[PDB]
Amino acid sequence: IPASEQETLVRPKPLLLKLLKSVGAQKDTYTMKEVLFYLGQYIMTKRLYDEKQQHIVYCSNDLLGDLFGVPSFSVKEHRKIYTMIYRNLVVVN
Amino acid sequence: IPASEQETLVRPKPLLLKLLKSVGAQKDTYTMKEVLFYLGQYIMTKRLYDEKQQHIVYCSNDLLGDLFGVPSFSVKEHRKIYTMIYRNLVVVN
Ligand SMILES: C[C@@H](c1ccc(Cl)cc1)n1cnc(-c2ccccc2)c1-c1c(C(=O)Nc2cccnc2N2CCC(N3CCCOC3=O)CC2)[nH]c2cc(Cl)ccc12
Ligand SMILES: C[C@@H](c1ccc(Cl)cc1)n1cnc(-c2ccccc2)c1-c1c(C(=O)Nc2cccnc2N2CCC(N3CCCOC3=O)CC2)[nH]c2cc(Cl)ccc12
Repeated sequence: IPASEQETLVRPKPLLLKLLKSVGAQKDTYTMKEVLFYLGQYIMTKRLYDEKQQHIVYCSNDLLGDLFGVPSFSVKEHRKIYTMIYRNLVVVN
Repeated sequence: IPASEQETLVRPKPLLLKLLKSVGAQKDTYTMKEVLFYLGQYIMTKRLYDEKQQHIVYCSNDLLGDLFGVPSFSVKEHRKIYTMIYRNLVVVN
């Protein structure tokens, strides 16, 4: 399917869903951009980014660290982030 | 996104949508498989397939012929069919 005519939906696993809904999300399926929107909000509101180095997220004491399995990560490393998110998506076949 | 965790939706243009709804479809977005399900039904119910050569669809006197722009096509030629369907999908970006 041509990328222009195509809408792609993902279904977060229970823990990611609870996180997304904790910042105002209502539904069960999302585009990746929508998941990123809410994850961005979560990070901002819990002030997980380092004020001095605003590209590193420190999440070791937060549920995000559980979901992602790392104590911290760089927002500049997109593919790593997508990988971490994919681990929290329901296989729908 | 891993293909297993991914649901892809398309939005039929007005004429295809009217065709899909003419055979029981209710919604505005569909997976490709869902569009194919309803197109298959349309073809069966209007008996557009050739009883003697059941792989050729004759649609020149039908709205399907307008949508697809051909007087007939083979069901064995999948990529041609997908191409014809893509012309009837709303670009959603
Ligand atoms: C391109 C984007 C990103 C997308 C995809 C990927 Cl893979 C990576 C980055 N981005 C860039 N900086 C952050 C990001 C970075 C740090 C903390 C939070 C979000 C993000 C981000 C968003 C997001 O929706 N961003 C966004 C989208 C559109 C416009 N503007 C955006 N940003 C708002 C906060 C803004 N910001 C950052 C801290 C300093 O002040 C400030 O205004 C910096 C600009 N969502 C995320 C989810 C996670 Cl897990 C991690 C990072 C993000
Ligand atoms: C794999 C499939 C197809 C998919 C994708 C693509 Cl690209 C091409 C073929 N298929 C194969 N034969 C026809 C197809 C062929 C001719 C007429 C109508 C549908 C179709 C079909 C379906 C569909 O959903 N098929 C289907 C799906 C699942 C199980 N069984 C299925 N079929 C029911 C009618 C069945 N059949 C055909 C006539 C003789 O009696 C009979 O029982 C032959 C078996 N939808 C369509 C839409 C269009 Cl525009 C054109 C053809 C089809």
